[PDB]
Amino acid sequence: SMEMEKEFEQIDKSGSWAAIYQDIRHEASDFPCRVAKLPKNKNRNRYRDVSPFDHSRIKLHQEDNDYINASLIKMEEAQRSYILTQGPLPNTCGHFWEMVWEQKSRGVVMLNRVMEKGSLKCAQYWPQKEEKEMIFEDTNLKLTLISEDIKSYYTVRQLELENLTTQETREILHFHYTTWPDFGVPESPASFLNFLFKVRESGSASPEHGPVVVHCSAGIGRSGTFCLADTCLLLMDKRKDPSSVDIKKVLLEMRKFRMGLIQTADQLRFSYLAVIEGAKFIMGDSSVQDQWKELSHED
Ligand SMILES: O=C(O)C(=O)Nc1sc2c(c1C(=O)O)CCNC2
Ligand SMILES: [Cl-]
Ligand SMILES: [Cl-]
Ligand SMILES: [Cl-]
Ligand SMILES: [Cl-]
Ligand SMILES: [Cl-]
Repeated sequence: SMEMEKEFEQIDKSGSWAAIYQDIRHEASDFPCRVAKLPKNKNRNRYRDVSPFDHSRIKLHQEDNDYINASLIKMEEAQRSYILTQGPLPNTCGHFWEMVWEQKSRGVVMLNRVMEKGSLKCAQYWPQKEEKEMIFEDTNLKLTLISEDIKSYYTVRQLELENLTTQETREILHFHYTTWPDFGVPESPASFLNFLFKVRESGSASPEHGPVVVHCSAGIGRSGTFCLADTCLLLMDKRKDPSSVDIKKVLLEMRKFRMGLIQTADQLRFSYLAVIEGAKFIMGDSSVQDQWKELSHED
């Protein structure tokens, strides 16, 4: 087994996932969020305790107010960036697509549903019907649903985003994980990795494009889990060396760029499981990807 597998077993056998996770919260970076906290930005933040750091926040190219609750997670060694953002609010959906446009993102990963636990965790920021496109008047963008591929626990949407100022259009892919509970974990490593490899294979995360946008309700819990596993698998892939990947150290590196990434100890535990199971594909057993697809019951 791998070094992370033995560590996983030691932490399980001694029941210290809560302790290990609190250790991560204690060591995590603390940087100012002065812009997030400005009075004029109060209604641009979904949660008062979830803010982007000033040093890594995404600036909208607006002259009025450039603030969006969104962070550039720039993983230097992995050579991959992400934008993590909260679920857009009814007044920031225009800001959200403005950011996608200005950052040249081609992929949006959504890990939440619009309604969770009786609560509206995310605005309805993309059109649900081909014939009912959305126009964002404040930012001059048009958004059309082109097609969608609905599977049992996730949906992939092809969207067309148009800058109405210039009439340039871009295809944006929407990867929507629909069965991941807020503050919870996916039903299995298999269905998580099946989704993650769908995102990887789409070409959304190609460096020819801007960073993939990843969001949940707050942009930290499920978003941090997805991003930690993706980066750890990428690092393992570049090195073909599972042993060189220190998962906790990678999470602490990500938390330099946005607070609160991974919100429960069970999500941390799930991260390990996803990485340990994904390593089988990375290290040359490609049949495992077909096993994941079968186990995830996406039909
Ligand atoms: O959606 C996620 O995965 C996530 O991080 N959610 C978060 S993080 C977070 C909250 C929520 C929420 O959804 O209520 C509420 C206030 N504290 C922090
Ligand atoms: Cl202000
Ligand atoms: Cl939804
Ligand atoms: Cl509900
Ligand atoms: Cl909302
Ligand atoms: Cl935290």
